Amino acid sequence: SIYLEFVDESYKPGKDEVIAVFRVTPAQGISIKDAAGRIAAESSVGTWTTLSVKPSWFEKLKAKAYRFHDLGDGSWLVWVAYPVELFEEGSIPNFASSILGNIFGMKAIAGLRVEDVYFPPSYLETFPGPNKGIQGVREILGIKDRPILATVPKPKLGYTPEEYGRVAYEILIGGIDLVKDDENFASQPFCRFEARLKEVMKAIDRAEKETGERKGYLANVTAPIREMEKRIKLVADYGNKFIMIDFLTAGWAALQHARELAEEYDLAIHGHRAFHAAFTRNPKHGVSMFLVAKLARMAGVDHVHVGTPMDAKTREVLEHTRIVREQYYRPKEGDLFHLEQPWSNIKPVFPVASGGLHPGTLPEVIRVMGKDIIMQVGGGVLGHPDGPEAGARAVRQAVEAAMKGISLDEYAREHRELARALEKWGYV
Amino acid sequence: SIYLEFVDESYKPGKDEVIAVFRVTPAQGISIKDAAGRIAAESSVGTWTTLSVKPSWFEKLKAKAYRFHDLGDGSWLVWVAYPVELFEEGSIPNFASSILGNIFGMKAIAGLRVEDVYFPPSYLETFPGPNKGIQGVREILGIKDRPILATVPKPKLGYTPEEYGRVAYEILIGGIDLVKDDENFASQPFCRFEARLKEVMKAIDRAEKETGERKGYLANVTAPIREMEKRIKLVADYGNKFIMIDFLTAGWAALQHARELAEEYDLAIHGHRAFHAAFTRNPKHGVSMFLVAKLARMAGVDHVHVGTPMDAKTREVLEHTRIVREQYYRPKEGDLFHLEQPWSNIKPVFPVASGGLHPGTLPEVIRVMGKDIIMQVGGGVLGHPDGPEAGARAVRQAVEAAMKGISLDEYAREHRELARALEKWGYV
Ligand SMILES: [Ca+2]
Ligand SMILES: [Ca+2]
Repeated sequence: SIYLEFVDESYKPGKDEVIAVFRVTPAQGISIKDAAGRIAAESSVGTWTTLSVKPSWFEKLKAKAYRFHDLGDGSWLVWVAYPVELFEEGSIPNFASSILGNIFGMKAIAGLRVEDVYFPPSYLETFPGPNKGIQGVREILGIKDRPILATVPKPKLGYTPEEYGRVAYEILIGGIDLVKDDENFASQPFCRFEARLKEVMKAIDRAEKETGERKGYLANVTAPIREMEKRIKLVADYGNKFIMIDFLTAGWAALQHARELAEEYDLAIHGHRAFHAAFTRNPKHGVSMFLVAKLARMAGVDHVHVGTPMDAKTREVLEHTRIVREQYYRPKEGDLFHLEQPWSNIKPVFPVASGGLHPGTLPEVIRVMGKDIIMQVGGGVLGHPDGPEAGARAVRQAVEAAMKGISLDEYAREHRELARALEKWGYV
Repeated sequence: SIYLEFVDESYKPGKDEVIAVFRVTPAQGISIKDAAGRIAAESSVGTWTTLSVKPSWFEKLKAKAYRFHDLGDGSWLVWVAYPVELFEEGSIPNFASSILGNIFGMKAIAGLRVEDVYFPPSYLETFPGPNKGIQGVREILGIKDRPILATVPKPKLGYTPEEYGRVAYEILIGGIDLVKDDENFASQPFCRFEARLKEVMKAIDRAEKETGERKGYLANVTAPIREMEKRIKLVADYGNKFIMIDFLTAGWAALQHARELAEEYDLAIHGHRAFHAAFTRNPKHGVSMFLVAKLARMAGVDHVHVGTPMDAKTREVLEHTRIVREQYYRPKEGDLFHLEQPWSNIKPVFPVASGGLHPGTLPEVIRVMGKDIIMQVGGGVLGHPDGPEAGARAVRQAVEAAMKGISLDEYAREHRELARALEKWGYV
């Protein structure tokens, strides 16, 4: 009832307020209006009973639930408007402590999903966004139009530095553009970061000299802050242009710090989203992957995985790619789960596609997700009957057929490596 | 079927392997053994089809599901043993990328909850643990035996530095030991960190000089890394002994970095767990708060909130307090959801109790949770009919009755401030 003060369905936020859309399942006995005012109060200025010193900014900073949509299943969409003065400039941690913070554990709530957040220009521009973006990564690699290709070794762990370096050579030499560490590679004793990086950067130099094509390494710098700082400088000192960071397990502050060092050292960042599915799977509680991707783009990844691609989940993968690549995102008519979002001064991000992609499947992914993607094509490459070099060539020929508008069956007659890819795995 | 290679119910891990216990709900059509081998493979060395360079460490690094317990509801407990060479020394991010990483989003899994992880001594000792612990915080405050008391201002936001400083004075002057920022206080423009800290540290100096009692400020340094570093030094330069960090919204690497600066500057750390309920609420998917508390103690908080306290949730709050305070945690007989854990070389943590605590309720919380706690007693203090000074005195008298073994009704006859606390709120 003190919480009615935070609800106002006659309010109209301007374009200059932060807007959150929540999917709210009130606990038993709690009305949606009650739950919504508690969410608005807890994620902004709290409450007071008696005032022993005036807070001159309380009514100014207060958030308002101004709009309700009954989903007919026990949950509601609630829009909450937030004054921008609630948030510290350029700080993802402070944003998350408000809108992604205690509200998830309140007793009045049986489920709370944060679906999307609209950031106004004055707040959005306090964040750097990607250092390089799609166009800067294409320029690093010299790849004008086609999708870029990446491969993680198999197995993901178990190689000494010497062994890992020979594995990378075969991958790059046949046409893959980026060799990628897996998410749990860091600097374990069996393969320390520096000794591993030397062996891969020697493999890159050979492959560039023989192919004529630039190559890069998505080196995993996930680490406590001081160790990450050293590893980012070692990557830079070896002439590599990319770092990878597990931004949910190292954390948002680590990602924003890596983004500052990327500025200093002229690097691109691959953001790995490991841990996201602990809280992005349940449609009734947690954070949508859509919003995690939007925050990753603000914080400054240049690449981010959007999940796997007609049905509801494919529709949402398509919304993920739109929110990370577009300069002006607009929800389709009647879609209440996302908000309109201009991205003035924030470069687009490369969506990463992955999930058992073989040469046969690549044209359809490119037609559906567009050419501005990174495809991770591990199984298709390392599992080719003629070895990984031929495997990377098959993927490149498959991509070539898609760029040239040629049927795969037709292309796979003057192209040996691809021919056996279609033989072995077909159109999966 | 390649995944049978990671299951072995005849295996007996030594005391020197990391052990995880997962609650696994296989997807439709997937057997538990299949799901369990996929979890073990994905959280360790992955798989391979053909080998183009030998991984000399694959079979050595491989994790094994060695034990199954059917919960009779569609989910199983699965124990997985992990060689310690999988993990980078002292790195919570690398640990999380393995055991808290991609396994949550695998298609074979309909739910995956990480219930607990046993850390062997050789791995556990690569982490610093608390800088101060219970005993070091008691020595900072000069509080030998009783619970320590903390208060967050109301409202949690809206005060200028000048206004916030007068609010803190009244809190400390009447007997509260620690004034605490709320989780979303950082350095917003209406109340910047430095100007706020000056006003509170002047309030502390007055209160210590008038009461004779040491006081402290849990200053929220949650921020991008460079801003946090400056704020931790400003806290230290002003002679304050505490920092607070939202360790899930700033992230694990930020917490471990704050722990190194606390070493340098001789500070204690209050860890705020905002965001945890996005993934610790669902018993079928996510991470138990028990394990989050264990990782917080390893990473080095000195205080951590354990959630609110006979039934199942109270039992678990009691297990939370045991895992953060004990030197040798042992599950009760037949409890399969937790593992035995020695804490050699890791100081105990102060559990924090909170949740509408009034003077009437305090003795029961102290009898149930023990004297080695921090109680957050905001409403009881700021809402006292005679003002917050009297409110802090009522809480202290209530604590005094509990230490002295005196009934509250009896104590509240020669103690005015408390008398009205029992009048107003009673025994809630
Ligand atoms: Ca990825
Ligand atoms: Ca707390």
